[PDB]
Amino acid sequence: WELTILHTNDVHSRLEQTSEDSSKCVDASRCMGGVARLFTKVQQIRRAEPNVLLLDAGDQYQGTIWFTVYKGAEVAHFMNALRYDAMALGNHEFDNGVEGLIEPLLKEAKFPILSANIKAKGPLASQISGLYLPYKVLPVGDEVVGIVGYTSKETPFLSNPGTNLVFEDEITALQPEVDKLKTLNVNKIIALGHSGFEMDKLIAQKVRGVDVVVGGHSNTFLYTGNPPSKEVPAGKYPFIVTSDDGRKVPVVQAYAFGKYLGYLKIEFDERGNVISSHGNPILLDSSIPEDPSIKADINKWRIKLDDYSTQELGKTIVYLDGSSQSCRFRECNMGNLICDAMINNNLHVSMCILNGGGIRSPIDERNDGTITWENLAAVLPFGGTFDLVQLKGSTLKKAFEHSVHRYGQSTGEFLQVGGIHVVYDLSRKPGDRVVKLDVLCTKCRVPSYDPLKMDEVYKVILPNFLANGGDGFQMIKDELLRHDSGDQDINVVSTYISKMKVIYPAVEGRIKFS
Amino acid sequence: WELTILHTNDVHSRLEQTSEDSSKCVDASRCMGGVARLFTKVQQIRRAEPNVLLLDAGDQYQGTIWFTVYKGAEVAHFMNALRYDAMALGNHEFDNGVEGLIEPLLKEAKFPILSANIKAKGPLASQISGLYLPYKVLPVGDEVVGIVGYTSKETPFLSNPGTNLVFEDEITALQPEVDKLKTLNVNKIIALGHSGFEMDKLIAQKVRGVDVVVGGHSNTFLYTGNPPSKEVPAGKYPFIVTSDDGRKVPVVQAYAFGKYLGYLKIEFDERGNVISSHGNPILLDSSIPEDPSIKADINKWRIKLDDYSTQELGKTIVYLDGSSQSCRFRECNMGNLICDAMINNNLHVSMCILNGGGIRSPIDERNDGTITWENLAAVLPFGGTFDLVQLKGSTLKKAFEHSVHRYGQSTGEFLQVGGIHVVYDLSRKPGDRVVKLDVLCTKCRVPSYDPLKMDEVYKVILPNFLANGGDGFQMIKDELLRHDSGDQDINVVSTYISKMKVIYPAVEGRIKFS
Ligand SMILES: C[C@H](Nc1cc(Cl)nc2c1cnn2[C@@H]1O[C@H](COP(=O)(O)CP(=O)(O)O)[C@@H](O)[C@H]1O)c1ccc(F)cc1
Ligand SMILES: C[C@H](Nc1cc(Cl)nc2c1cnn2[C@@H]1O[C@H](COP(=O)(O)CP(=O)(O)O)[C@@H](O)[C@H]1O)c1ccc(F)cc1
Ligand SMILES: [Ca+2]
Ligand SMILES: [Ca+2]
Ligand SMILES: [Zn+2]
Ligand SMILES: [Zn+2]
Ligand SMILES: [Zn+2]
Ligand SMILES: [Zn+2]
Repeated sequence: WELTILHTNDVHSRLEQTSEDSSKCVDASRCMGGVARLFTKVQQIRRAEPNVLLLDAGDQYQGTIWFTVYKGAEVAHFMNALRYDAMALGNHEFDNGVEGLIEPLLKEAKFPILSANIKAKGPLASQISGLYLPYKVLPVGDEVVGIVGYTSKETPFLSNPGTNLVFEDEITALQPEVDKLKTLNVNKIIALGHSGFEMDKLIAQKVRGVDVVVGGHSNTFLYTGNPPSKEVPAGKYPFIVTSDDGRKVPVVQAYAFGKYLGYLKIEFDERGNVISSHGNPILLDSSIPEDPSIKADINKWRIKLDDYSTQELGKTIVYLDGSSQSCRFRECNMGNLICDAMINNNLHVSMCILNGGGIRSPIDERNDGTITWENLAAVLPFGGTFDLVQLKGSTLKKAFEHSVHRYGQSTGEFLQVGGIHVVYDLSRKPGDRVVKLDVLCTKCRVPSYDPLKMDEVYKVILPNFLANGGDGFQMIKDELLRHDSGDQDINVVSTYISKMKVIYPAVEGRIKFS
Repeated sequence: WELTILHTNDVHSRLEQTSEDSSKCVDASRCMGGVARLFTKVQQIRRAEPNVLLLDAGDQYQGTIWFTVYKGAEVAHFMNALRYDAMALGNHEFDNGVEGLIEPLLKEAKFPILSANIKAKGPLASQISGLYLPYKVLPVGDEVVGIVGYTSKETPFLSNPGTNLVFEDEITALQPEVDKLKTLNVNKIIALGHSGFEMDKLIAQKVRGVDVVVGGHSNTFLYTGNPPSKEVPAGKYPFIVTSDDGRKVPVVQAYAFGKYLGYLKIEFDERGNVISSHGNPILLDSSIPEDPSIKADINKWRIKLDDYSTQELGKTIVYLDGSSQSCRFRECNMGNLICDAMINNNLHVSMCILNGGGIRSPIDERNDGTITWENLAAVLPFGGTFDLVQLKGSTLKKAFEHSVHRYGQSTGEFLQVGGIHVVYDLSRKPGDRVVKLDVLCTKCRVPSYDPLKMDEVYKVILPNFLANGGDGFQMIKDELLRHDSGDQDINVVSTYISKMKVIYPAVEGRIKFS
């Protein structure tokens, strides 16, 4: 018995087709993804194969002006039009609190929404009961397939789930659910969740009875053969994990932003044992036509959003590189721009720090340089604030050591800077990688760069996320000796662009490698 | 017979008292120089000593809004009110052409104006004849003192004297004039001129019959004992030169901007032999009251100039360091500001170069940060343009080698930069001091810094002065493969400040030393 798993993850409000970098579609002929193109490819596989499952591994919420305006009603609507079979809860599903998950998605979806490790407590327990499930048994032709859900335990440190939700360890919470399915004679079991590739592999290893792991969160790209685009594979597709009980468990993910549609074909026997598995993510490029019916509906919903592109806030003559392969690895000019908007809005305060992972999209300069509220909404979607903090030289030094402590894994904590010249030597031990740290003086008439002093105290502009110890920056949370709340992150960057009129941020050497 | 020489040089339109850096007087209680304070000290010496000469060694023209508006009529007026005895022609006396020297100064001055090495030719010869003199014999009590003038041969490469004026070698032109004075039994001879301290010393050495050299042009500060201000002495006051014929010849200069009044007391015998000489420049600080009559007249002339301070073009929250001790020696933030105003006005063009000597004044931030047309007029008084040029990598490399070829002598050619990261190793041979030269790419979507290539061609924004080979930049003149004239230098910097509203240029590491 053959099963075709079609899967998406970390779509992040990219309901419309995008450029290859996942920012707004400028050159339509080379545009990718979007739900209309996705609907065409799904329909094609559904005609060709009898046993198909369309699954989402979370983080449909947050990313573009679609979520800013419709707040998830678009997620429920277009995921229903595409006829998704199940969806696991992601951390961005809690960005608008539990209320913002319950009303526009949980109550509106025509498919089960899953998470076995999210437990409700207090006054919320009665309210959210039944709206999401730990598992769902789905009929697939003449057979039955069990789907178990999970969500990152990191969700309270990344989102706004509130005080009445407990995030248990995935493996601990999944084993009694899979055991329960085995007792009901459900011999075909999919773990569908949002915890990242490292967790996906451990679930595949330790959770007895799991046949396949369909994951997300870490935007992992997997491929067998020669990849079709810019994305570099982190492993073969599917990634094989040998479970503690000796089974070959396929582990899958399909990058992010709806650029690819994951496609895994599984061969099961009568007892639900995985005989074989093969496939690859399918690049949703312009070679696949967008569905005309879906595009017509997308275009109807577009009318309300056209108000966030009406006004040209300013222009860029440079590509604004806000991509994760740049901003989580090195100095990126989008990071320089935002840190310059931060320092300018507060002018003394000479220094700025900014987690690269907080930068959610690039902006393309080819559309006559035009920067709109919509272009900016994709770069900064969280609605955070840029705060003023006072830090010891030693604290700021520990933050920069933390910035590169696990360098190479595309992690969010890598800092973008303003009024700071940092030099890292990656060849050294984590916690001893900063080889130079020069800072811009405030207590001077002519601002110039001087070596940071451990026994000195500096005023840093940073997002509230970092001021509250986000991205594992516990030293900032624990050691800050002053914290003032500032202006809204999007309004800070918008006013600066308006004042500058024409912008051209460069990669200047604020961050260097030895 | 005792003679007191009171001398000024390179006053540069600083008719009003200034701050200690020579920019506009903000804090009146610690303000210096100006003609009113100078008049008080001169009057004091004139009461104390019977044989006094008040001399000017040139460059009264150019420097502040006083010259911009009155075009030299203020020079003639206040130099007459101070009762100057003689003045040697400087190169800035030719900034407004020969017409701009003849009409507001030559025809209006109540004292001889001298230069023995400036020779008139063509249609101008008949026009300028007698308006300036090669020498002047002046009665000083019961004795007679001969004063010979000279001007820098560099004047045609620094100013606008035109095609009908020949600048001969000073020593060649001075010897027949001094010889002529010796035949008329003038045994006391002063050489008063504008060629710089190195030339002043050679005239003292080689021109037989010269008793004293009163110079200018190089803003040389000389002192005996402990100096009273920021100015570092380049030698003792007077500087003694032993002439080829064995005489001890005192050589004097009194810095610039009317901050100091040079004071040299000479002891002559009956045959005009210099027995002894002593003195020092007198710091014209607030301890010397300004003359009330002169200040009243200065205040009358001020009314017309108050129109150039009426409008606040923008604000600075940083001291704008446009001083020669910074801009001719290292990266200065005034240079960064002007190079940023240049790149911004032309936006691809990523690179800017700017001779430090072209920056004529700092701007102080303490007057509520206020930048006016008057503040800017002192920084950029020449009315030049910022031009676009196309240069080979090899040409730009030779220009940067030329920038530091004679480093240490406060020379004008030291370049301020935009979109360029240069590293100099001064320990190396002149012409091989550039150890790193990184440039900002134009042919890229994300501008970043890359090592300059000799076989590449770049678009540089620079003042017309450098495009025409000024400051010995013959390689730019001879090798530029494109030259387009740009916008007026003051209007470029003014528009940028207006657009930015609040400015804070830093010393960023654009220029470094190894
Ligand atoms: C509480 C949260 N605050 C944030 C602010 C900022 Cl400035 N950055 C953030 C977060 C959260 N994550 N991040 C970065 O995103 C990275 C993770 O991104 P990914 O690897 O792509 C995997 P996900 O798609 O689940 O974020 C972190 O490492 C962080 O660098 C927030 C608040 C309000 C909202 F409406 C939405 C979210
Ligand atoms: C033809 C001249 N162009 C100039 C433009 C610029 Cl951008 N800079 C310049 C000059 C001349 N000199 N300089 C710098 O001044 C330095 C010399 O200054 P000082 O040592 O102080 C001794 P002086 O007071 O006689 O200038 C030179 O080395 C140069 O760096 C010009 C044109 C129009 C005018 F209304 C006035 C002058
Ligand atoms: Ca099974
Ligand atoms: Ca003599
Ligand atoms: Zn995600
Ligand atoms: Zn996630
Ligand atoms: Zn001068
Ligand atoms: Zn001069």
